[PDB]
Amino acid sequence: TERKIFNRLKSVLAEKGKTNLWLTETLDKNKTTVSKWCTNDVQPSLETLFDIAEALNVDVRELIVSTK
Amino acid sequence: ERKIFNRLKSVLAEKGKTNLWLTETLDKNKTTVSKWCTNDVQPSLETLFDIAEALNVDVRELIVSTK
Repeated sequence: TERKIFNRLKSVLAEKGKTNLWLTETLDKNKTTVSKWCTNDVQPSLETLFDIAEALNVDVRELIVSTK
Repeated sequence: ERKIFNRLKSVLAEKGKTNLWLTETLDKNKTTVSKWCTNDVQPSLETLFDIAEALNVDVRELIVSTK
């Protein structure tokens, strides 16, 4: 696969009015870890995605790009 | 205390495919695929995308919905 884009965290954070700093603090994470999620450089684990979804109050499915 | 994160077993059943089919299609080990199906170990998000492509399903369907 040539796919580079797997998550849409950056978009969901924008929809919800939350910053990378907010997510970083809320989840007790390191700043670079969160940054690389948002740029699709490093993907969160599926368990982490559920934690993100809970923090943001969105269906976890919305954090992933559709392949329909 | 969530234990169930994926719907792989359910989607395989929907699509009429077996674990063995997935192991051969993706070149993975049986026990690895089994552990995904039983929600004992989760695949990476990238591997989830590979599984979705193999199954011709929206990757989102592989994950338990939280709303």
